[PDB]
Amino acid sequence: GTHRFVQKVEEMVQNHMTYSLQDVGGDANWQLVVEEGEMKVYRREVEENGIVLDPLKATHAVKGVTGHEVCNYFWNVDVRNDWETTIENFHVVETLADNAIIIYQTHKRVWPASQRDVLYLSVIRKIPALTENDPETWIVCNFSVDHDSAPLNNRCVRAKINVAMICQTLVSPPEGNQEISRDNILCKITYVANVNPGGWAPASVLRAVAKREYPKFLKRFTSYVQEKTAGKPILF
Ligand SMILES: CCCCCCCCCCCCC(=O)N[C@@H](CO)C[C@@H](O)c1ccccc1
Repeated sequence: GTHRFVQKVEEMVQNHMTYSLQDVGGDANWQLVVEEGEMKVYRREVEENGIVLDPLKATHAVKGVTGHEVCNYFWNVDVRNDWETTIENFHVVETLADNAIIIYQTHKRVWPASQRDVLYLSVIRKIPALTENDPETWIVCNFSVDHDSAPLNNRCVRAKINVAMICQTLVSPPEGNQEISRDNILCKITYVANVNPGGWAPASVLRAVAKREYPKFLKRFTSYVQEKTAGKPILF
Protein backbone atom coordinates (compact mmCIF):
# COMPACT_ATOMS: atom_id res chain seq x y z
CA GLY A 1 0.00 0.00 0.00
CA THR A 2 0.67 3.73 -0.18
CA HIS A 3 -1.29 5.02 2.84
CA ARG A 4 0.22 5.67 6.29
CA PHE A 5 -1.71 2.93 8.03
CA VAL A 6 -0.47 0.04 5.89
CA GLN A 7 1.85 -1.35 8.56
CA LYS A 8 -0.77 -1.16 11.33
CA VAL A 9 -3.32 -2.84 9.02
CA GLU A 10 -1.02 -5.79 8.36
CA GLU A 11 -0.28 -6.26 12.01
CA MET A 12 -3.99 -6.24 12.83
CA VAL A 13 -4.82 -8.70 10.05
CA GLN A 14 -1.97 -11.00 11.05
CA ASN A 15 -2.93 -10.90 14.75
CA HIS A 16 -6.53 -11.76 13.82
CA MET A 17 -5.35 -14.58 11.57
CA THR A 18 -3.19 -16.12 14.27
CA TYR A 19 -5.12 -15.42 17.45
CA SER A 20 -8.82 -14.82 16.43
CA LEU A 21 -9.27 -18.09 14.59
CA GLN A 22 -7.95 -20.17 17.50
CA ASP A 23 -10.57 -22.56 18.79
CA VAL A 24 -12.72 -21.48 21.72
CA GLY A 25 -15.12 -24.42 22.26
CA GLY A 26 -13.13 -26.16 25.00
CA ASP A 27 -11.39 -23.02 26.25
CA ALA A 28 -12.49 -22.71 29.86
CA ASN A 29 -11.84 -18.95 29.99
CA TRP A 30 -14.51 -18.63 27.32
CA GLN A 31 -18.24 -19.19 27.91
CA LEU A 32 -20.79 -20.07 25.24
CA VAL A 33 -23.48 -17.49 25.98
CA VAL A 34 -25.72 -17.65 22.92
CA GLU A 35 -26.54 -20.49 20.61
CA GLU A 36 -29.07 -20.57 17.85
CA GLY A 37 -28.81 -22.64 14.71
CA GLU A 38 -25.33 -22.44 13.26
CA MET A 39 -24.65 -19.37 15.47
CA LYS A 40 -22.61 -19.40 18.62
CA VAL A 41 -21.47 -16.42 20.70
CA TYR A 42 -18.75 -16.73 23.29
CA ARG A 43 -17.35 -14.18 25.70
CA ARG A 44 -14.32 -13.96 27.94
CA GLU A 45 -14.98 -12.02 31.09
CA VAL A 46 -12.32 -9.32 31.45
CA GLU A 47 -12.22 -6.03 33.34
CA GLU A 48 -9.43 -3.46 33.79
CA ASN A 49 -10.00 -0.86 36.55
CA GLY A 50 -13.62 -1.93 36.99
CA ILE A 51 -14.20 -1.26 33.26
CA VAL A 52 -15.69 -4.23 31.35
CA LEU A 53 -13.64 -5.20 28.28
CA ASP A 54 -15.12 -8.70 27.67
CA PRO A 55 -13.68 -10.04 24.45
CA LEU A 56 -16.44 -11.49 22.30
CA LYS A 57 -16.20 -14.22 19.70
CA ALA A 58 -19.01 -15.42 17.44
CA THR A 59 -18.88 -18.24 14.89
CA HIS A 60 -21.62 -18.74 12.26
CA ALA A 61 -22.19 -20.74 9.07
CA VAL A 62 -24.47 -19.16 6.44
CA LYS A 63 -25.75 -21.13 3.48
CA GLY A 64 -25.80 -19.61 0.02
CA VAL A 65 -23.28 -16.79 0.38
CA THR A 66 -19.52 -16.49 0.03
CA GLY A 67 -16.95 -15.05 2.42
CA HIS A 68 -16.13 -12.45 -0.23
CA GLU A 69 -19.80 -11.38 -0.31
CA VAL A 70 -20.24 -11.25 3.45
CA CYS A 71 -17.08 -9.16 3.87
CA ASN A 72 -18.13 -6.89 0.98
CA TYR A 73 -21.51 -6.18 2.59
CA PHE A 74 -19.95 -5.77 6.03
CA TRP A 75 -17.48 -3.15 4.83
CA ASN A 76 -19.49 -1.21 2.21
CA VAL A 77 -20.75 1.98 3.84
CA ASP A 78 -23.44 2.42 1.16
CA VAL A 79 -25.45 -0.41 2.66
CA ARG A 80 -24.69 0.18 6.32
CA ASN A 81 -28.04 1.66 7.24
CA ASP A 82 -29.75 -1.33 5.69
CA TRP A 83 -28.64 -3.61 8.52
CA GLU A 84 -26.90 -1.69 11.31
CA THR A 85 -29.26 -0.66 14.18
CA THR A 86 -27.02 0.62 16.97
CA ILE A 87 -25.75 3.74 15.26
CA GLU A 88 -27.15 7.28 15.57
CA ASN A 89 -25.04 8.92 12.80
CA PHE A 90 -21.74 8.06 11.02
CA HIS A 91 -19.63 9.53 8.18
CA VAL A 92 -16.39 8.71 6.36
CA VAL A 93 -13.53 10.95 7.58
CA GLU A 94 -10.95 9.75 5.11
CA THR A 95 -10.48 7.33 2.24
CA LEU A 96 -7.00 5.76 2.50
CA ALA A 97 -7.20 3.29 -0.42
CA ASP A 98 -9.78 1.28 -2.49
CA ASN A 99 -10.05 -1.13 0.45
CA ALA A 100 -9.53 1.20 3.45
CA ILE A 101 -11.38 4.13 5.02
CA ILE A 102 -11.70 5.84 8.34
CA ILE A 103 -15.10 6.22 9.92
CA TYR A 104 -16.58 8.35 12.68
CA GLN A 105 -19.87 7.34 14.24
CA THR A 106 -22.10 7.79 17.31
CA HIS A 107 -23.94 4.95 18.96
CA LYS A 108 -27.50 4.95 20.39
CA ARG A 109 -27.49 4.77 24.15
CA VAL A 110 -27.68 0.99 24.44
CA TRP A 111 -25.85 1.35 27.79
CA PRO A 112 -26.93 2.94 31.13
CA ALA A 113 -24.28 5.67 30.60
CA SER A 114 -23.21 8.64 28.41
CA GLN A 115 -23.41 8.30 24.64
CA ARG A 116 -20.33 6.69 22.98
CA ASP A 117 -18.63 7.49 19.73
CA VAL A 118 -15.87 5.62 17.92
CA LEU A 119 -13.43 6.55 15.18
CA TYR A 120 -11.91 3.60 13.27
CA LEU A 121 -10.08 2.40 10.23
CA SER A 122 -12.15 -0.13 8.37
CA VAL A 123 -10.22 -2.32 5.95
CA ILE A 124 -11.15 -5.25 3.71
CA ARG A 125 -8.48 -7.77 2.71
CA LYS A 126 -8.24 -11.24 1.16
CA ILE A 127 -5.76 -13.72 2.60
CA PRO A 128 -4.68 -16.14 -0.11
CA ALA A 129 -5.06 -19.84 0.58
CA LEU A 130 -1.87 -21.95 0.97
CA THR A 131 -3.28 -24.66 -1.31
CA GLU A 132 -6.41 -25.04 -3.48
CA ASN A 133 -7.62 -27.57 -0.92
CA ASP A 134 -8.11 -24.64 1.50
CA PRO A 135 -10.49 -21.64 1.46
CA GLU A 136 -9.30 -18.17 0.79
CA THR A 137 -9.93 -15.93 3.76
CA TRP A 138 -11.64 -12.57 3.53
CA ILE A 139 -11.43 -10.29 6.57
CA VAL A 140 -12.73 -6.80 7.49
CA CYS A 141 -10.90 -5.32 10.43
CA ASN A 142 -12.43 -2.30 12.22
CA PHE A 143 -9.97 -0.77 14.68
CA SER A 144 -9.74 2.52 16.48
CA VAL A 145 -7.40 5.24 15.15
CA ASP A 146 -6.95 9.01 15.72
CA HIS A 147 -7.65 11.71 13.20
CA ASP A 148 -7.47 15.51 13.22
CA SER A 149 -10.89 15.98 11.71
CA ALA A 150 -12.47 14.14 14.67
CA PRO A 151 -10.82 15.18 17.98
CA LEU A 152 -12.26 14.03 21.26
CA ASN A 153 -15.88 15.16 21.40
CA ASN A 154 -17.11 16.89 24.58
CA ARG A 155 -20.54 15.21 24.70
CA CYS A 156 -19.65 11.63 23.75
CA VAL A 157 -17.36 9.19 25.49
CA ARG A 158 -14.83 7.87 22.97
CA ALA A 159 -14.99 4.04 22.79
CA LYS A 160 -12.04 2.03 21.37
CA ILE A 161 -12.57 -1.07 19.24
CA ASN A 162 -10.72 -3.96 17.71
CA VAL A 163 -13.17 -5.93 15.56
CA ALA A 164 -12.88 -8.45 12.76
CA MET A 165 -15.32 -10.25 10.50
CA ILE A 166 -13.43 -13.28 9.16
CA CYS A 167 -15.03 -15.40 6.44
CA GLN A 168 -14.14 -18.55 4.47
CA THR A 169 -16.34 -20.14 1.76
CA LEU A 170 -16.84 -23.92 1.69
CA VAL A 171 -17.93 -25.38 -1.64
CA SER A 172 -19.66 -28.66 -2.24
CA PRO A 173 -20.06 -29.06 -5.98
CA PRO A 174 -22.89 -31.39 -7.08
CA GLU A 175 -22.08 -34.76 -8.74
CA GLY A 176 -23.99 -34.50 -12.04
CA ASN A 177 -24.69 -32.36 -15.13
CA GLN A 178 -25.39 -29.19 -13.02
CA GLU A 179 -23.46 -25.97 -12.47
CA ILE A 180 -22.63 -24.89 -8.87
CA SER A 181 -25.50 -22.92 -7.35
CA ARG A 182 -25.95 -21.13 -4.01
CA ASP A 183 -27.27 -24.39 -2.65
CA ASN A 184 -23.69 -25.64 -3.01
CA ILE A 185 -21.89 -23.00 -0.90
CA LEU A 186 -21.66 -22.14 2.79
CA CYS A 187 -19.91 -19.21 4.46
CA LYS A 188 -18.13 -19.94 7.74
CA ILE A 189 -17.87 -16.78 9.82
CA THR A 190 -15.73 -15.84 12.77
CA TYR A 191 -16.61 -12.44 14.18
CA VAL A 192 -14.52 -11.05 17.04
CA ALA A 193 -15.20 -7.78 18.91
CA ASN A 194 -13.03 -6.17 21.57
CA VAL A 195 -14.69 -2.94 22.68
CA ASN A 196 -13.42 -0.59 25.38
CA PRO A 197 -16.48 1.36 26.56
CA GLY A 198 -14.15 4.26 27.48
CA GLY A 199 -15.39 4.56 31.06
CA TRP A 200 -17.49 2.76 33.71
CA ALA A 201 -20.96 1.27 33.38
CA PRO A 202 -22.49 -1.42 35.53
CA ALA A 203 -21.04 -4.71 34.25
CA SER A 204 -24.17 -6.86 34.69
CA VAL A 205 -25.93 -4.53 32.25
CA LEU A 206 -23.12 -4.31 29.67
CA ARG A 207 -23.01 -8.06 29.48
CA ALA A 208 -26.80 -8.18 29.09
CA VAL A 209 -26.60 -5.71 26.21
CA ALA A 210 -23.76 -7.63 24.54
CA LYS A 211 -25.67 -10.89 24.96
CA ARG A 212 -28.67 -9.23 23.28
CA GLU A 213 -27.14 -6.98 20.63
CA TYR A 214 -24.38 -9.08 18.99
CA PRO A 215 -26.58 -12.08 18.14
CA LYS A 216 -29.29 -9.70 16.90
CA PHE A 217 -26.73 -8.02 14.62
CA LEU A 218 -25.31 -11.28 13.27
CA LYS A 219 -28.78 -12.68 12.39
CA ARG A 220 -30.02 -9.55 10.70
CA PHE A 221 -26.71 -8.84 8.94
CA THR A 222 -26.23 -12.40 7.74
CA SER A 223 -29.91 -12.66 6.65
CA TYR A 224 -29.51 -9.41 4.79
CA VAL A 225 -26.52 -10.76 2.85
CA GLN A 226 -28.64 -13.86 2.00
CA GLU A 227 -31.47 -11.60 0.74
CA LYS A 228 -29.27 -9.28 -1.29
CA THR A 229 -27.35 -12.09 -2.99
CA ALA A 230 -30.21 -14.52 -3.58
CA GLY A 231 -30.52 -15.49 -7.22
CA LYS A 232 -27.33 -13.69 -8.20
CA PRO A 233 -24.10 -15.09 -9.66
CA ILE A 234 -21.62 -16.19 -7.01
CA LEU A 235 -18.69 -13.92 -6.08
CA PHE A 236 -15.91 -16.04 -4.65
C1 LIG B 1 -19.28 1.98 21.25
C2 LIG B 1 -20.77 1.82 21.52
C3 LIG B 1 -21.31 0.56 20.85
C4 LIG B 1 -22.44 -0.07 21.65
C5 LIG B 1 -22.40 -1.61 21.56
C6 LIG B 1 -23.35 -2.12 20.48
C7 LIG B 1 -23.13 -3.59 20.10
C8 LIG B 1 -22.70 -3.59 18.66
C9 LIG B 1 -23.21 -4.83 17.96
C10 LIG B 1 -23.08 -4.71 16.44
C11 LIG B 1 -21.68 -4.39 15.93
C12 LIG B 1 -21.77 -4.33 14.43
C13 LIG B 1 -20.48 -3.81 13.85
O1 LIG B 1 -19.49 -4.56 13.87
N1 LIG B 1 -20.54 -2.55 13.33
C14 LIG B 1 -19.52 -1.98 12.46
C15 LIG B 1 -20.18 -1.09 11.44
O2 LIG B 1 -20.88 -0.10 12.20
C16 LIG B 1 -18.59 -1.11 13.32
C17 LIG B 1 -18.18 -2.10 14.39
O3 LIG B 1 -17.12 -2.96 13.94
C18 LIG B 1 -18.44 -1.87 15.85
C19 LIG B 1 -18.41 -3.00 16.66
C20 LIG B 1 -18.73 -2.95 17.99
C21 LIG B 1 -19.13 -1.73 18.55
C22 LIG B 1 -19.20 -0.60 17.74
C23 LIG B 1 -18.88 -0.67 16.39
